Amino acid sequence: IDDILQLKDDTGVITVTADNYPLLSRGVPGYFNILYITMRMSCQLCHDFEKTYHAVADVIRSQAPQSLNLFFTVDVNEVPQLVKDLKLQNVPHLVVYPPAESNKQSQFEWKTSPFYQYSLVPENAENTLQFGDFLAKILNISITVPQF
Repeated sequence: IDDILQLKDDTGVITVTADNYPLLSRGVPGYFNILYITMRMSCQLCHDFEKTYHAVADVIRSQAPQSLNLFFTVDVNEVPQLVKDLKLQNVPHLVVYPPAESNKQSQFEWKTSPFYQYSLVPENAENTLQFGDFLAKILNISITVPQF
């Protein structure tokens, strides 16, 4: 699965495409999947939380290097299957898939697997603290985001 890990762009975030979706949606054993479902005003919300998302991703990579998490970003306009699969009616969404239970790995997929969803609204679009706290609790890590 070193393949998937090496998909991390310069910011440590993995772009879901219509191609790698079937693969990525099956996740990585033991890895949390943090998935930002976006589209580039809901467009403004999408763009705003992008920065927050990356900020916290960076914080987590930096301060929780051991954490088994993968940050994904998906543009709903690039992978329509994800849209159908996740029954998406709008954007953005930030969902977090816990790793599948070892015994239920094969049945893991973003579309059927339970997930935490971060309440993403304009009021917290730029709140790295709240989002960091959200991931921190899920990832069971203690992080300090520069934000007061």
